[PDB]
Amino acid sequence: PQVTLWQRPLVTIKIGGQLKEALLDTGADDTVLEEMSLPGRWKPKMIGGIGGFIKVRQYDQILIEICGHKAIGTVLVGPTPVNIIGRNLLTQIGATLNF
Amino acid sequence: PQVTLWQRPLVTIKIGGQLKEALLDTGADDTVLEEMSLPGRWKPKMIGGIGGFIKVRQYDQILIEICGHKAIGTVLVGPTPVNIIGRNLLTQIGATLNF
Ligand SMILES: O=C1N(Cc2ccc3ccccc3c2)[C@H](Cc2ccccc2)[C@H](O)[C@@H](O)[C@@H](Cc2ccccc2)N1Cc1ccc2ccccc2c1
Repeated sequence: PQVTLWQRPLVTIKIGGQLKEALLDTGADDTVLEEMSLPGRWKPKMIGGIGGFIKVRQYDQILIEICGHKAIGTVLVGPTPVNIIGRNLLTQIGATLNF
Repeated sequence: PQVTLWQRPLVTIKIGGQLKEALLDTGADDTVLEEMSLPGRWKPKMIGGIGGFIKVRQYDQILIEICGHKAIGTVLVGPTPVNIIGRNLLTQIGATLNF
């Protein structure tokens, strides 16, 4: 679809058997999810945003379905205020920005 | 232009007679520029990101030219690490997300 940006561009995802909604985010290099149970191992990472740094767990090869589109990739889980889909997964579902 | 997202979607903006590059950010509701001196009167506001919150000054009715398309709106200025064009202006320049 085409998303105009008068609304937050939110979409439904499934990950880990759970249903979430997440923001489509061109400024975010990677995907960050609020606190979740993910099957696997993880690495600690910190990322920085507007107000500072947060510590997240990196999990790799996680399957997500963003609308009816599957992508596999890295997901960071942490204390974000909002679930964010970033450019690592956006490229996989073929998203573009047009003006 | 159609921007694919294998690299950061950065564009050249002209604001207050200065030239700057800024990230096109669909996740961000508003536009936040790094400290820059920009003429007029303003209010303080606090915005929250990942990591937490920064105090910004906000100026309304600022002219921006974003990739050589004009718009006028609110610009927040404050200690952001990257200049962000958010939805408030993305909407005026007609941007859409497509997948
Ligand atoms: O903090 C934000 N980040 C950090 C971010 C997020 C995920 C990441 C994943 C991997 C690596 C880095 C990441 C960084 C990005 C902007 C940004 C990018 C790079 C450096 C600094 C900032 C994001 O693109 C932007 O939409 C929002 C996401 C968000 C939305 C809502 C609530 C929390 C976080 N803001 C706050 C942001 C940005 C601008 C705003 C303007 C007005 C009002 C609120 C604003 C909030």
